[PDB]
Amino acid sequence: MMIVIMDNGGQYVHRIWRTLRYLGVETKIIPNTTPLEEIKAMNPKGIIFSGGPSLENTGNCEKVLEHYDEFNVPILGICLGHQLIAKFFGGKVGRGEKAEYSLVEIEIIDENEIFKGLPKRLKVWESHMDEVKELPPKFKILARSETCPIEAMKHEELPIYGVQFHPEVAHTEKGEEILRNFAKLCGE
Ligand SMILES: [Cl-]
Repeated sequence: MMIVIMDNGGQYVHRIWRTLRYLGVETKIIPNTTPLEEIKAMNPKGIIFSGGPSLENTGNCEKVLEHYDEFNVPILGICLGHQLIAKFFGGKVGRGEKAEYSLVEIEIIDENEIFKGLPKRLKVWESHMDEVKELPPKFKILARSETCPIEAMKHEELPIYGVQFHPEVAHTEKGEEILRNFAKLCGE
């Protein structure tokens, strides 16, 4: 399917695209400020809200959520994208303890999907410069780490997913497979 990646300015955005391309998925990176009508014309079968340095630069990602019925496809937020989803849906985001990137062990408490067929525990590449501190209503925790309770989440009714870490970075164990599982929700 056509998976649209909304670029929030993050350093790893091109790795999202290259991973999907390796998997044979049709995908395009677009500016986060792309007008909604132009996004709709791309006929997205899925949308990814990429990482980026700041919640002050999320463009039309919240607008897509506001207009979710016009898209009605799976959405994955990565880091900033996970955080902006959490804020939109009524959770809380705040500064975390460790801003520097590192490999962190997570436990998947609900395989669901993005973690389908994968080990229960994974080492993932991530920062906690910011973090989802309080789960939005109508969401479920999918994964946690020793000190971060909400490493991944999903809406309980809609196919809207968030991960704090970067599956597009190869240091992340099974990162490619997480993105493949998401792509499979979108079709093919
Ligand atoms: Cl990024």
